Amino acid sequence: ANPYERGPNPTDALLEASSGPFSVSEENVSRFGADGFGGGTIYYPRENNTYGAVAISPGYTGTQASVAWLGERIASHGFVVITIDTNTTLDQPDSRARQLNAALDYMINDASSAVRSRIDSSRLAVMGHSMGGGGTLRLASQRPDLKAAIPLTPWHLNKNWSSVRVPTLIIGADLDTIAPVLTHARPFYNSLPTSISKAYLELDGATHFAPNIPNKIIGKYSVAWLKRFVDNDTRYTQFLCPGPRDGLFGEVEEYRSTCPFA
Ligand SMILES: [Ca+2]
Repeated sequence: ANPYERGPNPTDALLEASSGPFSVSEENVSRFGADGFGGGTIYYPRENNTYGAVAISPGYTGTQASVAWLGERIASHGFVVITIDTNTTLDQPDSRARQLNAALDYMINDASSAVRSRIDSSRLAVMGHSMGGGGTLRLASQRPDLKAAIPLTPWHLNKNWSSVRVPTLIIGADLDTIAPVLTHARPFYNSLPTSISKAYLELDGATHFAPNIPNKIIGKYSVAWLKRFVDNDTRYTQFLCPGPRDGLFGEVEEYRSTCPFA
């Protein structure tokens, strides 16, 4: 009885695959054409329906090519996704938060009818790598209307994210030297309220740049999080609770959550 469910019933193998079950088309946004951000690429499922919309920001000196694989993969599970370039490659996290917001507004208002016709504008999510993940936290902390937030190896000088009320999955990299989990990802997760839906997934043997190439674990749990909270799709709770295995032979260095989720 959930009107937001899309696609067949999930399995571990389906979420680890390099494509979800939807064929995908693309629409480009030029730098000049984009107000408030540096342009981007919108990926959308071809199959006629409305879907949640996601904006993804790269990090410092990063371009949309650094998150492109992940944007396309998420879209192939039934989402409209824009991977953005930023106004300049040196923009700081709080600027990237404004550009994430601009990108969502662009998809809803100024993209073509192929895109707008496929977006449920009431179901929006944000993601970002590094300073883009910092921008994800900042925007989520200002925007309780957002349905989900996924900071990937996030970087931010502010360590206190107690005002976030959005369901938030933080992915860290254990060997991160650029945004060390000791002083970024872990304090961020610890400052999120315990009353919200949240999770911390620390990749094993991973550098800061693990999100920038195809990664089955990042893909699987990013999609499961978006399905669970953008679509309210309880078929995906099984992957999040109790979640990935936490050690020898396991998927991840560590996993924490507020399971069970409301
Ligand atoms: Ca622009």
